[PDB]
Amino acid sequence: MALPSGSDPAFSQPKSVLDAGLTCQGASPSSVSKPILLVPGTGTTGPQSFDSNWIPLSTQLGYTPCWISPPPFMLNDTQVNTEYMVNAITALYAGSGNNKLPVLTWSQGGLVAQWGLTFFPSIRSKVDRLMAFAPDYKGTVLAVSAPSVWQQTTGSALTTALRNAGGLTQIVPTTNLYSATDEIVQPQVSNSPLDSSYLFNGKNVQAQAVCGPLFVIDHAGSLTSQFSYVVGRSALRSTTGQARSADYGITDCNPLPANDLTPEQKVAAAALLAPAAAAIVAGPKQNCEPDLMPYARPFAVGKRTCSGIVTPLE
Repeated sequence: MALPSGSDPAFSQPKSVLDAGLTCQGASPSSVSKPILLVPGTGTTGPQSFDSNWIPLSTQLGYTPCWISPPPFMLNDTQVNTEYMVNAITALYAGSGNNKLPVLTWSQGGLVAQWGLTFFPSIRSKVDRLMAFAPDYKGTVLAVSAPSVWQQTTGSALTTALRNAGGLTQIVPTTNLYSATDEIVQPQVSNSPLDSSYLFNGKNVQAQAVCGPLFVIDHAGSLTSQFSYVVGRSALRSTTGQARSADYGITDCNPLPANDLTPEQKVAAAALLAPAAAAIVAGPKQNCEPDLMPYARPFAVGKRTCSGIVTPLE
């Protein structure tokens, strides 16, 4: 149960700017059948995260894939990245005739989704389910860095605020698929609430818990693998809004890119991380964590951000 209530916080960005960050495949968000919102990882645009995987895969499952691309490559303040997602849900809910829609994410995208659900009450009734691949709700433990990299560092003011506002418990029916061998997000090894991808009451699927302790998929493989596809398909189709254990097993433990992808898509899916690392190298960097927006500050009093130590808010 998330703590924030009442009106949504204001957006810092103009609506036209937020709208500009949203695209659907062969459709307008104003008029779309069975949309799915895809939220990308750090260092990528929507197409860079999903062209080689969930865009074609969700299409083949009968959805219209839509995505956001917060600039620059999800490297700015995670709070701003979230504005794009919240606006997108508002748009896609209305544009599909006031019908709930699923949200599917990679990496930071899951944190963004959960942040949005925690602090923007209006979208809680508009998101049908969340399917998060390698999310980093507790950040990661792995001299200037990107704004959103600060925020995704374990111990950050942002992850502190998410936790203290109730965001480590699922808000909509949620499936989290992740890997103990994740080379970007740790800790992920315990198959328990210690894991960064874990949400209380969520369907938390550590790949090694199903496939065995020596099964290996990395941060990108968590999104792209055939195993990941089978879990994702289950979560999307399920009447409970969560993946079901009966829908997948040891025979689905294929670590290679999803079977239904074209050879070209498979190659691109395998190389998913490279453009992200390049964007991070070349992107904005600073020596402090971005300030929390007013709505989040009450939940991280005592933490230090760029402007200083967060104090109680009247």
